[PDB]
Amino acid sequence: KKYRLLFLSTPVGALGSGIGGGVELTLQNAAKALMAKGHEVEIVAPEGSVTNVTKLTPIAGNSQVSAQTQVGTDMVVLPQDSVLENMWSYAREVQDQFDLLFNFAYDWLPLYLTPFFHRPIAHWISMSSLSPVIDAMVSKTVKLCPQAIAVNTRACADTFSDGDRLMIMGKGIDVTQYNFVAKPEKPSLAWVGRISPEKGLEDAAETAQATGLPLRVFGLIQDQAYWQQIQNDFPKAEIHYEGFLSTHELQQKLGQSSALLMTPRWIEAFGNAAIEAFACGVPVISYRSGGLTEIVRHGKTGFLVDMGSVAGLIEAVSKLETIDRLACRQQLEEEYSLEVWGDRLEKWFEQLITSYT
Amino acid sequence: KKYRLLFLSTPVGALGSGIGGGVELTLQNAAKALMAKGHEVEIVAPEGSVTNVTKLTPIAGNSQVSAQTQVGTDMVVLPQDSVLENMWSYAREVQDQFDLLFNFAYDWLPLYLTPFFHRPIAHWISMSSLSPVIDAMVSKTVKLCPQAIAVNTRACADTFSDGDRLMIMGKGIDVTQYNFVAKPEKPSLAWVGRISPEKGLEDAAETAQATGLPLRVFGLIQDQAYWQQIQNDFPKAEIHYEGFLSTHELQQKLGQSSALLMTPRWIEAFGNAAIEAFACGVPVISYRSGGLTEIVRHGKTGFLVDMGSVAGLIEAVSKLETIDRLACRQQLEEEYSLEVWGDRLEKWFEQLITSYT
Ligand SMILES: O=c1ccn([C@@H]2O[C@H](COP(=O)(O)OP(=O)(O)O)[C@@H](O)[C@H]2O)c(=O)[nH]1
Ligand SMILES: O=c1ccn([C@@H]2O[C@H](COP(=O)(O)OP(=O)(O)O)[C@@H](O)[C@H]2O)c(=O)[nH]1
Repeated sequence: KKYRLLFLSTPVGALGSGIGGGVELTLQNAAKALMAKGHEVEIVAPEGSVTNVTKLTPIAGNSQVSAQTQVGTDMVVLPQDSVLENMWSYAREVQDQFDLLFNFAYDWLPLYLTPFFHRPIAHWISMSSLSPVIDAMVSKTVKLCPQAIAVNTRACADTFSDGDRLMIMGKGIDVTQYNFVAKPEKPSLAWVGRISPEKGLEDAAETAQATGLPLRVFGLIQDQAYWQQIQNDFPKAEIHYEGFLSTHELQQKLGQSSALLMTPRWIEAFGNAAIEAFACGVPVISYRSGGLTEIVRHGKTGFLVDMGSVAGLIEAVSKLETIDRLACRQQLEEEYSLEVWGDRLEKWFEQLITSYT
Repeated sequence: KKYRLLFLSTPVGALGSGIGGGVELTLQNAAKALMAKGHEVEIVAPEGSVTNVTKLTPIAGNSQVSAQTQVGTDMVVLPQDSVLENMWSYAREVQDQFDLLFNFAYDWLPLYLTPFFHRPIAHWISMSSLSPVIDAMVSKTVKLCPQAIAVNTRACADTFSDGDRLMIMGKGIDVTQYNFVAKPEKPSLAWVGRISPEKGLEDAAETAQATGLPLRVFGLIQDQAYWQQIQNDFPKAEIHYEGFLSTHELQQKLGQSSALLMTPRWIEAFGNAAIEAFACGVPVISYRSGGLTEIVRHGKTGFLVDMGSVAGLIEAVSKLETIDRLACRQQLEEEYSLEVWGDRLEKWFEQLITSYT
């Protein structure tokens, strides 16, 4: 069973720019995983996208707003000549040249188009339920196409009204791109995500000030004032902005961290930064939020802290020495490998393709 | 050649409520025309719709905003669980039970869905180009499906960037519902449309005040203040609001008018109120706007006046006596009859169905 797959990307930004968030990496690694199994993968993505994984056809159009800026919304908004439209018009054109289409966009349109196609479409939902519109579409589409929508974790599937019908497909990273670090040069803390008020970067800064550890912040700045508000609310904290890096430059510096702090105020579906941290030997200290409670093994690969408890973060940092950095790396080698992930996806696609009609 | 046709309605409101404007009538009369030729017609329309023309399947969902409120827009907005979505999901379901789908909604989605269907879809565009989004979609769809999009008049087709590829299909009214009136009891003026600032009801009121003729206003009030602003800017004018009536109650009172005033500030694609006026023997006095210049035969069935010339309206009213009311009725009997219109549409659909693939 060797298949031809069409991977349809997020319309939020171009692959390799970070503006698309963690999906940019799960899309390319699913590509690597499935090709490792001998499948052809074509990536459809907005103009400016870059990748060395496989064939990428770029599509012109207007970029889409991030669903994280429209939380709880009851309306669907598409810009004129949207890349999302254009990618799915392209998909409609070439659909007969592929065995299955794999959608990564967290958007009303691909879900709506699903039954208008005459090819199996699988959906990767990358985030918890952020709106009644996306929640309602997930319900309608899985009822029409059972087993066609997947999520990272069960905690993610729980955020959806009909999560019980979602497939839990785990995650995978390309472990070859991450170097294990046993002893960082200088003890320090890391924070990896988009700099926005609902990421909780305020709690991490405060933990850094309290423990005297330097904070290195990895991510893209969306609110240039919110980045000054943090530095002006915690002026004794040594905070370094590393910008948005490539996976290679990111793992290089991440591995020099004593631990990664994750401070979600919402329900994090899955922590891509958490898995990458583990790959570098960096233990993970996170609030009990969504998939993270399933990632972090409390007292073995990090610590789970009650939501929004800055005091609890500070206490876990002071326990860091009790975590064997190698346990983190080994947990990531056993689960979250492309091999196992690529296998799950393969037997998933293989069932959809076989039963389509 | 006897066909099964699916008529998809406007999502702006329910048929028979007027909120949908003039399309509510052109849809039902196209139904009557094509059935008169021996074709089956099913109407898909939002919940609350009413009709005695044929089978109407109502569809639940959230109503859509009128494109007239979003002029020049560069975005497409769909409410959660929109009737428009739901009508076109229904259409996708039953499409194989029909020979052709006839869309009346002035909306991005039906145009976008056109090639995702496997049945010929014809489009009735009811208005001039009101946005770059609808203009761009009309271009893309007619290039994919030549001869599948139609408009009222050539003046309407000119508003579109690729109007040269649009079909000009005229219009038809059910003449049996309109009684000719040769001499109204009291001389008076009429105005038929939606009460909004771009309809120019201010110029008609002023014409009424100046000529001492009473103004009867037919339409739905959208801005309850704009209806007081007019009555408080022209307080010597005798203005009567007749509300929104049915075709029977409308023709009954319209026929008692010495003339219908039309004061478009935009480019009116076609004047449904104008044709109905003619049916009642009421001459039409209109600015030189869009299709109206083709409707009104200057000095034979009414008068064309330079855009926004209130003085020119006043002068034409004082010439009313020179118009033979019967010429108006006879122009409407010769053109704008269901028979001729139903014939054009039939030979139109018949060509699309035959050449589809
Ligand atoms: O300087 C950088 C370079 C890359 N990434 C990537 O940003 C993604 C974070 O995804 P996650 O699921 O952990 O949460 P998200 O921020 O997407 O909500 C990860 O793939 C990182 O590799 C980052 O955060 N900062
Ligand atoms: O009290 C009423 C009852 C019905 N109509 C109908 O409103 C439509 C006016 O359409 P037109 O194309 O002339 O311009 P529009 O107002 O739709 O832009 C016509 O079908 C009328 O029959 C009206 O205007 N007032």
